[PDB]
Amino acid sequence: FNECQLNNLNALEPDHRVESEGGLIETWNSQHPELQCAGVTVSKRTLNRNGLHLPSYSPYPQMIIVVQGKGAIGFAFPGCPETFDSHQKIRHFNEGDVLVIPPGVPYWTYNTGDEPVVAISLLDTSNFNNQLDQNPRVFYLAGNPDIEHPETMQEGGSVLSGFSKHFLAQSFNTNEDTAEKLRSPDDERKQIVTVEGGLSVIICTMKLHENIARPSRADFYNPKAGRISTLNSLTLPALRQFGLSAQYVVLYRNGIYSPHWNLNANSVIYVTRGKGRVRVVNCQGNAVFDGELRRGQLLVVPQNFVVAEQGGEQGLEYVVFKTHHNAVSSYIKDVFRAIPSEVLSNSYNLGQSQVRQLKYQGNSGPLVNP
Amino acid sequence: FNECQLNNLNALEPDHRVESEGGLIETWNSQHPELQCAGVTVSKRTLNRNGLHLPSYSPYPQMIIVVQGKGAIGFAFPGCPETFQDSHQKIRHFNEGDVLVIPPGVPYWTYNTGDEPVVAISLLDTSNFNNQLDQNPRVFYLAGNPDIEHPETMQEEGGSVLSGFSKHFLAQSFNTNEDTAEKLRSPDDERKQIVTVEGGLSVISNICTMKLHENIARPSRADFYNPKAGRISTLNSLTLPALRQFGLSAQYVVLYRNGIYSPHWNLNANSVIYVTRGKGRVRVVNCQGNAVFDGELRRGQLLVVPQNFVVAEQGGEQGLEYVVFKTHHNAVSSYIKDVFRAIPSEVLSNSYNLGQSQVRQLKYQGNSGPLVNP
Amino acid sequence: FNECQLNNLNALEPDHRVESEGGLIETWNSQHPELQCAGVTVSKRTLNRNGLHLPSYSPYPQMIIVVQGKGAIGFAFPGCPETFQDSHQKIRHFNEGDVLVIPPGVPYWTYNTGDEPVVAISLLDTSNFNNQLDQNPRVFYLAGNPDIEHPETMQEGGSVLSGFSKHFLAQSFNTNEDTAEKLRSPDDERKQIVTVEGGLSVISICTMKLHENIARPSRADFYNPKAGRISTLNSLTLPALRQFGLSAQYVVLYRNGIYSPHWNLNANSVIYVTRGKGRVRVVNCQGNAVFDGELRRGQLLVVPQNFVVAEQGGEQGLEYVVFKTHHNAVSSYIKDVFRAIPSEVLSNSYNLGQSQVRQLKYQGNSGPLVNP
Ligand SMILES: [Mg+2]
Ligand SMILES: [Mg+2]
Ligand SMILES: [Mg+2]
Repeated sequence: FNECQLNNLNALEPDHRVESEGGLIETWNSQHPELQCAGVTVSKRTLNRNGLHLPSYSPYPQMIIVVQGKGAIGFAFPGCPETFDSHQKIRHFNEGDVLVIPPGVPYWTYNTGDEPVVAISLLDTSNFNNQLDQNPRVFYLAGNPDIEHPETMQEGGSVLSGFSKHFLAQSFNTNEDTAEKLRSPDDERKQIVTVEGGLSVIICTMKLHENIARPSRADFYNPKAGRISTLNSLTLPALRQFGLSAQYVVLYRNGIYSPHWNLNANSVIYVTRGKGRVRVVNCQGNAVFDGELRRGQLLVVPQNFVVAEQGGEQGLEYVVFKTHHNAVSSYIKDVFRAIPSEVLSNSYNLGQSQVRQLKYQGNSGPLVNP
Repeated sequence: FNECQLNNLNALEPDHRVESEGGLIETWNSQHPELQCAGVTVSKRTLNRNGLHLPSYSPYPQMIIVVQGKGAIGFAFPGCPETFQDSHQKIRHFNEGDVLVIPPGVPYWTYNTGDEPVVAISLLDTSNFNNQLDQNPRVFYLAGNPDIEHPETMQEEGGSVLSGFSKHFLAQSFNTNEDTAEKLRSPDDERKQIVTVEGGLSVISNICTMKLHENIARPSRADFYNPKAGRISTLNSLTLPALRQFGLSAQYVVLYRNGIYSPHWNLNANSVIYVTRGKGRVRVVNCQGNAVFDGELRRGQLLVVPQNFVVAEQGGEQGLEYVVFKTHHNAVSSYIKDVFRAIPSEVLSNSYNLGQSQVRQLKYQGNSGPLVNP
Repeated sequence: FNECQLNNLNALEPDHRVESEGGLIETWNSQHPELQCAGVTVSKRTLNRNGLHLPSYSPYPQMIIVVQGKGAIGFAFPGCPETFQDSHQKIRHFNEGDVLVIPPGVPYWTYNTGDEPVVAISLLDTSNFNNQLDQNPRVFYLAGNPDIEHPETMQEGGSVLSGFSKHFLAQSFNTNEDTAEKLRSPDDERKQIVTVEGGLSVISICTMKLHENIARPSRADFYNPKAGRISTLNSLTLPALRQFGLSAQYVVLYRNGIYSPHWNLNANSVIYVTRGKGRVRVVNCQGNAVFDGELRRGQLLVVPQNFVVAEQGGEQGLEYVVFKTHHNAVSSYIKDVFRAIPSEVLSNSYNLGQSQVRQLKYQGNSGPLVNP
C-alpha cells in the first residue's frame, strides 16, 4: 500500500532465536517497515559442531548464502530418481556458495565441518510463486519445531504430527510404534540436531549451486577500494524462475562504492565481515539512513533509492540480496559520461571546465579510493 | 488483512442460487476466508433440457468441468473468422468429463444438447493476473435481464451491457430501426441468464483453433494407478497448452473401498476440492503441525487446500471420486512416501528416531503409488 | 477494499501544477478512485522555448504521447556504447504524435528544440510489477531542486545529490568541493525545468526502440471516411512495450461519426482528449452507465477493463488518445460478435426474427466505426 513511504531505514538485527541441540536459528521480524517495503524477511541459521537441519519447505523461494562454514544439503524433488540406500544425488556446499531453495520443496542440511556453519537465507515472502501470504511459513517433516517466526501465530509440531498414527501406519504400510516415531510427539531436540558418530555417504540437473566468493569472475577490481562480484540468471540460469540475484561487495580501506541505485529491484544488504559508513537517499534528497553498518546487521535499499558506502578503518565486506533474476544498477559517476556536456552545465550551473572534469576525470569504476 | 493465516477450514456449500427459465446457477460467496486465501470463487451451473446460457464474458478466466450432461458451446473470439448455410464460428461440443477454459473478456454461449440437465462447476480465477479490475467476480451479459449471481459483489438489479444504451444511440450504432435495437435492451426477458429454447437450435440439432477443452475422466489416465484404492488423472499445461496463458490445472481422483490417498501436498498452488461422487475423510495439516480440518466430506461440497499445506483423503464404503482445481497451469505436488525414499537412510533414523530396520521398511514397502489401501 | 467497484465515473481534471522557470508540469492526483482502479496516473508536461527537463527517473515505466511540439530526449542506460571533446550516449529526436516509453530506473532528460511549447501526456504505470515500491508515484531528479509534482504523498524537494555531502560527493567523483557543492544545487530556483539561454549546440538494450509515431494513418487499421479512423501501436509494432505491458491507440472520430459499443478484454484504459469534443457512454457489468456526459479537448476519462465503452464524435470531430495497460490490449465490438454467433442464438437471446436477426448479422457492416 504505502509499504515503502518510509522516511527512515534501520540496520535491523534478529528479533527471535531458537535454541537447538544441533544448531541455532535467528530470525528477523517480518513486520519491520524496512522488510515490509522490500517484501522480504531474512533468517540467520547457524549449525553447531556437526549440525543437521531436519527437512522442511516453504511456499516461497529461498536464496541462501553460506558465509562461514561448510556442509552438505539434500533436496527432496518429485519424480527425480534417487540415483545417489536410495537417496537423491545429495549436494555438498562450501563457504561463499549460493543456493536457491525452490518453494514447496523440502530440504535437509548437514554440517560436515569443524567450524560451526553460519548461513543467511533471504525469504522471498512476496515472491510470485508464493500464493499464501506475507507471513513466512515453515513446514517441517520431522522433529518438534520451535516457532521461528512468532509473528505468524500472533507448541509447534511437524506435519506428520497432525495425523493419527493409525493413519500413517496404514499409509506407510507399517506398525503404529514406528508411526508415532514419525509424529515425534516426544522429541525435544528442536529444529536442528547433531548426527552422532558421523554420517555415511563418503530440471533434476539444474545446477542450483554457485559460489559467489570466487574472486575470479567479478565485475570491478580496484586494489585500493576493493571489488564486487554479482550473481544472476546469466551464469546461474536457475535464478531466472525465482527472480532473485545477489552481490558480494568488498570495500578495502576507506574504499568507496560510488552513489549507485537499483532500477528494477529492491535490495537488502548483509554485513558479513567489517564495519563502514553507509548513506541512503530518497526523493527529497533525504538521508533516510546515514550511519554505520557492521557484521550481523541488515540494511534495506528501496529500489530507486540512491545509496553509497565506504569501508571503515577496519574495512567493510557484505552481501546484497536483490529481488530480480537480472537486477541492473548504475553509478552516478557513470551517468555523467552518458548525458551531454551542455546538459550537465545547464543542470548544475557549471562551466565546461568543471563538466569536462567530472567525466573524463577518474576511472570507469564505481569503486573509488579517496 | 490476514488471508491464508487460518487455523480451521470449513467445507462449503452453495450460498446463492439463480432460478432461471431453463437452468440453475449456484454460487459460493467469494468473501469466504477459505476462498479468499485461494483468490478464487466457484459457480455450479445446471443447464436444463434445451436450456441455453445467454452469452457473456468475465474479466478473468474460468476452468469448468462438465460432470453430468452434454451440450454445445461457442466463443466469440474477435479477430477470428466465421470460417465454419449460416455464418458462425467453429462451435465446440462438450461432454461430461471435459474441462472447459473460458478466456477473460471473450463472450460465450452454452447450449444443452441432451435430454438430461447438464452440470458443470466453474472455478472463477478472479485473482488471476489477467483480471485488471478487482477481486469480486463480474459477468457481462449481452442479452436479457439476469439476476445478480454473486450478490456479494453488490454489497438487487441487473441487465445486459446493452440495457444501458438507449435504443437511439444503439439503433444508430448498429444501423438498425428503433424496434430491433429496442429489443436488444431486452426490456422483456424474465427468463434471466439461462433460457429454455423449446424446439432447440437446428444449427446443432491459434487463438481461434487452440484446443481449450479436454477430457480428464476417461480411463486414459496415466498418472498414478492402484487397482485397490483407485486412480488419479491429471490435466495440466503439458497436455492442454492453452492453460499456460491462464495459469490453471486440475486433477481427477477416484478412491475405491477403503481408498487411501497417502499424505501429499501441492508444491506451488492453492487447491480447491469439489466432490462429484462419494463421501469420505479429509485431513488438512498446516505448518504448526495441527489439523485445520478433519472430518466427513460428502458430494456437492467444497474445500480449500492452501498451497504448501499437507492433505490426505480416504473414501468410505461407497468410494470417493472428486475433482480438484489448482491455481497454476502446472501445479506440482508430492507425497511423503516418495520423500522418505528420497532422503538418505541415516538422515531419517536421526529425525523421527528410527533404525536401519524400520527405516528400510518405509523405503521398500507397499505400492510405489500414493494411493494406498488398508 | 474494493477499488474497481466504482459507482459513477467522472472526467478527471489536472488538480495541480508546478511552475518552472523554463516550463510547466501538471499531474492528475493519484487518489482519484477512477485513477486507482486502473493503477496509474498521468502527468501533463510543457516545455516552453528552449525548455529543458532535468534528468530523473521513476521505479515504474512511463508511456508518453507528444501532442505538441518537437524536441529531443536522452537516456542514461547503464552499460552502453557512447558512439558520440565530448562523449554522450545516443540522443533521440522526437516530433509530435510520437509515443515515448521510459524504462524504470532509467534517467532521462528532454529539451524543446523548437519555439512552440512542447506538450506531452505522460502515463505513470505505477501499478506495474516492475515497481517494487508502492502505488504512490515517485520522481528521482539527478539535478536541480524540483518542487513536488505529486503532493498526494508529501502529507522543498531536493535531488538525489542534495542528499549526499559536498565532501563525500567531491570524493566519490574526485573533484574540488566547489564542484560537488554545485552538484547539490543549493541555491537553484529554476526548478526541474530550466531555460537554456542560446539553446544547445549539441542537439543541433541500448538498441531496442522506445518511441514510435501514432498519428500517421499508416498505423491505422480502421478508417471510416464519414466517422474517422483509428490507429494502434502495440507489442507487435513496438516490441519493447512487451516488457512494460502498455499499448497506445489513437482515435480519430469525425463529426457525427461513432465508435460502435466495444470493450477491452484484458486491460484498463485511460482516455485523454487531445482535440475535439463529444458524448461518451460507459456501461458496467451491471448493465448500467458508470459515466455519461460531454468530453472536451483537455480531460481524462477512465474506462475499466471489460467495461463497455461507446462514444459519438462532436461537431468538430474528436481526436483522443488511449492508454491500455497491456503490451497488446485486445478489444472487440458488440457488432463484430453478432457476426460470429449462430443465427439461431441471437434470436432466442433478444427475441428477434430471421428478419431482425439477419438484420444485425448482415446490415451491421464489418467495422467498429459507424457513420449515422
Ligand atoms: Mg550497496
Ligand atoms: Mg487432494
Ligand atoms: Mg475507446
